[PDB]
Amino acid sequence: GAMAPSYRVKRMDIAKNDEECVVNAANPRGLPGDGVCKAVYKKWPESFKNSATPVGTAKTVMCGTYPVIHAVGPNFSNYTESEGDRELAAAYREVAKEVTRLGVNSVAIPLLSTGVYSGGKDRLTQSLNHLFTAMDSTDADVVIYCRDKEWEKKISEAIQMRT
Ligand SMILES: [Cl-]
Ligand SMILES: [Cl-]
Ligand SMILES: [Cl-]
Repeated sequence: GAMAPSYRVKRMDIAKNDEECVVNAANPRGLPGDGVCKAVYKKWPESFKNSATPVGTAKTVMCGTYPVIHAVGPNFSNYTESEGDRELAAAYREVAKEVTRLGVNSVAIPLLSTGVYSGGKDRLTQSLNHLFTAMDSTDADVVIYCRDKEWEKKISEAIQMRT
């Protein structure tokens, strides 16, 4: 575990993270996809061997010795708000299990279902709170990666609120 487990946020490409493992915002079919998923595919293409997994689950594939945790959030274009919320919560609980099993002291994580899977809605608070519910009982240093300057401020404020 980390000596004093923390949350941090950085506004940069998760493919250039400084953590002991990465969470991919994956699609269920293990396809190269777009956004975070395409950057992850470019950086760790070996990690996409048998990475396909259902919505609401996470599957880890090693790139050399570096673990890539493929976490499949719901596409809110297809799910009801209620079912989508349940699957989004589940994907993050499966991430917490994998981070614990791997014995890492740190993990880089994007906000699941906040991009092309958002169904056109702002889900920063919804996705971040599900992230907190899952990861609060783990002792890894969590580093959240985002690309928008306003999101970086909003994520930083939500972290500091609990401190
Ligand atoms: Cl960058
Ligand atoms: Cl997304
Ligand atoms: Cl963002």
